[PDB]
Amino acid sequence: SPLMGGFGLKHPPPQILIKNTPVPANPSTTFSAAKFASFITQYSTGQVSVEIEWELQKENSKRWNPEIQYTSNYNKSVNVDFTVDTNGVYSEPRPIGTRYLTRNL
Amino acid sequence: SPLMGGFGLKHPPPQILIKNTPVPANPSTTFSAAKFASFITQYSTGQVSVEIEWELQKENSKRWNPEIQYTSNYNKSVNVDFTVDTNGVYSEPRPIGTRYLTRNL
Repeated sequence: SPLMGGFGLKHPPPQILIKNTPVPANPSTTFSAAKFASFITQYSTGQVSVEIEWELQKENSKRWNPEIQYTSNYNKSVNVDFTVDTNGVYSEPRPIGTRYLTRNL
Repeated sequence: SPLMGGFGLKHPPPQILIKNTPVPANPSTTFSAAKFASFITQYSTGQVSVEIEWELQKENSKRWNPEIQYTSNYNKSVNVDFTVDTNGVYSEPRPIGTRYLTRNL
């Protein structure tokens, strides 16, 4: 298991490597065997999509009393948590773990 | 709708009426046209089972931030809520409603 948490994979999802192809600028009309150092300055943009399918493991508990669950504070506040501000900046207020339900040993 | 809350039914679940059959005590060996007033004092006990099937209506919300949910207090206490005491007496600490999720108008 990875010590920062997560899924240890011998074959992880692969690296996806991307690069702008070099478009050279105006070459000299005489030949030079040196490599090109002058390129057209360019960048690229676009959209990227990732679609992961997850397999769930459902609770099968016979516990009587209710369990501790992650809830939002339903009191008045200036900013709603996990939303944007007045300046349009998204923020995350706290780290949300994943151990809220209970199982016996 | 019933004003104490619930399901208005023109044909509700029917009344289930139960009664111990009168077993008379020792009658006189001469006939008397009066009704019996002396019975063997008896009671009955047993088990009763009710099995209601409910139809659920699942949430289909596109809400981003988390919703208010009924949780148990996960702090230290003398008695766990909705359990028995040291004397074995079950209690309910508070009324639990049913409106915790949200839908738009």
